[PDB]
Amino acid sequence: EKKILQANEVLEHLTRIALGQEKEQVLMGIGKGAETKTHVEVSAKDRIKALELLGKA
Amino acid sequence: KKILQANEVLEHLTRIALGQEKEQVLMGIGKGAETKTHVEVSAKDRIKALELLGKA
Amino acid sequence: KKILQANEVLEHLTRIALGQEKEQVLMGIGKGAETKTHVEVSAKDRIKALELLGKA
Amino acid sequence: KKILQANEVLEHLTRIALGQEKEQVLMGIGKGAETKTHVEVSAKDRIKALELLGKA
Amino acid sequence: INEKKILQANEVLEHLTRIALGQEKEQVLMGIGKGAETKTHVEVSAKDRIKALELLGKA
Amino acid sequence: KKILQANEVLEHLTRIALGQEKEQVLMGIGKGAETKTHVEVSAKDRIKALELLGKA
Amino acid sequence: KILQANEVLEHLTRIALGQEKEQVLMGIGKGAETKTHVEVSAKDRIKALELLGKA
Amino acid sequence: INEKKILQANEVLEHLTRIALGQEKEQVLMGIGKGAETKTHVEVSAKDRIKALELLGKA
Amino acid sequence: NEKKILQANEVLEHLTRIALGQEKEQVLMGIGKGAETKTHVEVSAKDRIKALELLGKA
Amino acid sequence: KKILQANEVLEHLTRIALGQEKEQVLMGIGKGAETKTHVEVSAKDRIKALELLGKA
Repeated sequence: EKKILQANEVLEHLTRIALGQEKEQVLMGIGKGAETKTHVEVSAKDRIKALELLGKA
Repeated sequence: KKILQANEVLEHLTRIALGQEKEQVLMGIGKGAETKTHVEVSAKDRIKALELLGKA
Repeated sequence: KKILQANEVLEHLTRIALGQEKEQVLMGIGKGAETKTHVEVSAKDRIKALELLGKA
Repeated sequence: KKILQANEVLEHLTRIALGQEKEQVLMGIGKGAETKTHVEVSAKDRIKALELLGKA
Repeated sequence: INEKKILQANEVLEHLTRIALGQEKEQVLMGIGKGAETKTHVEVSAKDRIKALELLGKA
Repeated sequence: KKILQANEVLEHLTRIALGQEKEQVLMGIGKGAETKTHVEVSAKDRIKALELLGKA
Repeated sequence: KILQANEVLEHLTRIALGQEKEQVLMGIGKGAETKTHVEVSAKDRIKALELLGKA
Repeated sequence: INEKKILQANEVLEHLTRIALGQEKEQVLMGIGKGAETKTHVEVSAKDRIKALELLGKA
Repeated sequence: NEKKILQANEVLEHLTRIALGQEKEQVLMGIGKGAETKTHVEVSAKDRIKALELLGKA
Repeated sequence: KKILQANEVLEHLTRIALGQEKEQVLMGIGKGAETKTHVEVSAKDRIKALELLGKA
């Protein structure tokens, strides 16, 4: 569906990030230079940006 | 030729923000050799898309 | 569908500032292999939280 | 000598934003050796294009 | 209702002071060999201490 | 001698934007050894040239 | 408990004068590292000079 | 090589122009194998050319 | 420790030393197989230019 | 205990802009060993010097 997020919906997604509920996909080494995809928790720097945006709203 | 309109810009930003998009990056396959693969758009990029959608 | 209220933003920033949070990172385990682990949030990120708390 | 006009700039940013453009990068093929290859334009760059498109 | 902790203005300054006075550490990954790492704590860096000092100067 | 004037600036940015230019980069040839080679101008740099062309 | 303006300037001065150190990781071979102290960098000392000049 | 020369306005723009037109190079370190490096010259990068162009447009 | 505060004039004298190429900074230098030693190197151009920028504004 | 005069700032900036200055860097000589060497000041730094001279 063609969807445009409205203001409250932006804040709901930002809230999930801030609360530590989201992950992101990165490459992880598995030996000798080979890598696999994996998910990690979203980093503090990103959570803080989400909080900073929430606090401005 | 296509110029994306203001609403079209917000729709693409939304796809990104909602985690529906990928980007192509290089992944190690061993001994320095790499291959092209797709990964999810990173949180930092999603947060940028959210930030712009909040300014809409 | 939660939206963090003003107080709740500051409470979260406080947890970070006070050194109570961690972040998940990749740590080398030899010859290119890595494992996920948690490390304390960095001083740079804590100081940003402190700066935000000082403005509030 | 050509100068890209207003509408032309937006046409080019649109191709980028839509995921239709590539860039040439260096990819490993083993033991330090690299080859030139094309990859999709990254999400960060698409986001910049979408931002510029949204502000015109 | 349980009122969770929000750091107060004086307390932000007290934490920044600890940092600026060189009394704080952060956890980093340190190399131990062959691509392997271990966790250790290091003194907060001069760059971070200067950011703290700057914020203290303005407060 | 030559000072580029405003239109000449826009002509050069136009070449960059249209993907007609290259830059010289160091490419790996094995075991740390490198060679000077040329690759297309990157999307980030093309987008900067587009941004500048749109502001004119 | 809280550094006041003058103590801030004293601390920035120490840094600007090249009297301060910071802890960093130094290689000791084969990927291993040890913690050591190094003089605070020129970039940092210049930031401190900049803040001192605006005092 | 006069050590006390000061560039005039038009000489600044002449120098930026040489950069923009791809006439200049910079000295960088290039790998020659097993960690050994040599000094070499490369063309000025597109990023630096674009900054020179931007400056010329701001004149 | 022996406390001191730099005055406006001392700020400029120390920037001038940097800008004139008279100062050094400590860095780590490789000595082989990943091992490093401390060494002193001249202050970099980028840092001398920032000093010159500040001196120019004063 | 010199303080650079305004003209002396510009003279120094001019040396850099004209390609006459060098900076000291570390250069690999093999197996991880490095040596101090001098290289020309980079284009990015020459361009900054140019920008500052242009504002004078």
